[PDB]
Amino acid sequence: ATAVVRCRTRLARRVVAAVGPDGLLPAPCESRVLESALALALLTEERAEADATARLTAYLRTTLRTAPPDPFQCAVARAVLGRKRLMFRTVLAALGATGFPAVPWEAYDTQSWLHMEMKALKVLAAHGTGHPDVVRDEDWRALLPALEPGPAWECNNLAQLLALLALRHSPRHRPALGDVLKHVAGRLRPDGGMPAIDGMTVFTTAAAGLALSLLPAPPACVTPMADALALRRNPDGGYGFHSGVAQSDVEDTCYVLEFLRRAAPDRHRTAVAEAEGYLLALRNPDGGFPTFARGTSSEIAMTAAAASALAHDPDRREEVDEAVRYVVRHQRPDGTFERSWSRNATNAVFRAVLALTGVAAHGEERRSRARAAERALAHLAATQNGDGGWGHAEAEPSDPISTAYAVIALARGPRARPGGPLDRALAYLVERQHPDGGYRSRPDQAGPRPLLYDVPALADVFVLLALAHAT
Ligand SMILES: CC(C)=CCC/C(C)=C\CC/C(C)=C\COP(=O)(O)OP(=O)(O)O
Ligand SMILES: [Mg+2]
Ligand SMILES: [Mg+2]
Repeated sequence: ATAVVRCRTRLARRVVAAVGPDGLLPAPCESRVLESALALALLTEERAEADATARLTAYLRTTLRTAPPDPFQCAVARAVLGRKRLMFRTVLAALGATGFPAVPWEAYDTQSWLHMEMKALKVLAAHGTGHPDVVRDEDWRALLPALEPGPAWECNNLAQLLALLALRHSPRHRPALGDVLKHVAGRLRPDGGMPAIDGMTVFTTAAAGLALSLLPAPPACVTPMADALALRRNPDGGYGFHSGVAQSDVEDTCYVLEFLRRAAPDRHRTAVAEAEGYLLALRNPDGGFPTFARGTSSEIAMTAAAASALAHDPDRREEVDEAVRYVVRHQRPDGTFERSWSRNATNAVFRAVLALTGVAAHGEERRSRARAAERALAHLAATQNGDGGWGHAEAEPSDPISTAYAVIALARGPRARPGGPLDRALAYLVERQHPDGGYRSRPDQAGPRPLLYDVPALADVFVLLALAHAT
């Protein structure tokens, strides 16, 4: 057929091959400078795990020299080798690089993940400013999961590392420190670094399952993939980003729900209904959806994702319509929406356009939604790079993941024409395919925002999702 279909075919073979017999696509996270630096600081202060601290030191020096991250992580690394503003400043102050914020202690009180990180930073600031008496027993109590053996609580190495840097100041918690330092030291990757998270296999398996389910003839492996996801659902009916993550989130749950609706709607009928229930219980009064917890602010990409995921059930048409109306209201004067968990402009455009064009609509609302979708697709056309791709921002060089999101959106516009934006984007993706069938991309996932972390398995998965939508 076409060079695009040949590309799609080679990539689908690669993704299918990567799925294991347990139904999961492995999705390890690369080493990250922030967690590596905090681990070095911790092990160094405790005079522990000499072999690991030397590997961490060499990892940080190499990375700073060859592939330096953002300026904040660079400053963290240099400090150890030699609300977000509150958190990041307090991290640097704990490492001796700047002064502690002169804020009331209540400034630190607040994710269950963010809550633990901010309590740990509160303790570090109390001790660092010479006021250890300020720390209350409820502050220490929040940190107790960091003393449990095994992988980090919620697969979150930042939260455990900060908690342990705080807890090593408390005499009544130190008996438990030795054992957990051994398992922290045991997490180093082959390059000597500490990954941000244990992995992202639930998110990655769900997105890949969805992409495979959009192919003309989905592979047999979608069934064990669907099985592997459904048996990992949390009690509230939602999904976390990796095995062992108790805090469900809207983004993971929408990808799982979208996948199960296509590949296993009867086999996994109860998980499907529980995932819809999870989303509906989170819905905010304004018709939007938060990321984790009701009462926190609606977000555009989460609202669009939930609109599309719920649209399958005609019984939910009223909540879907209110979510799409929310998307229309929040479009910016230049046709864009607003980032978040992705650091590129194209992620929220792709979610918004799918919501604006999937939910069938007629009359005035059809015209309102069509105008919004056109402005967003026009923003993509206006910002497309000369090589046919998109970057993280309008003046950034193209990358396959940012381009994949734009392709998914453009596949909802008018048909590709020779030399048009969608045609040129697909040619860009065809040209970036590696001999082994895969894609390498700058990562787009952030957390804590805006700090990037790198799960390389996602590049293949999102490019396949784009090619499955566009063909
Ligand atoms: C599934 C995925 C694509 C959605 C992104 C959110 C997801 C559930 C994981 C984020 C990664 C996290 C473990 C690192 C800290 O992020 P953080 O949540 O603490 O970041 P924040 O402080 O800015 O809120
Ligand atoms: Mg956080
Ligand atoms: Mg975190």
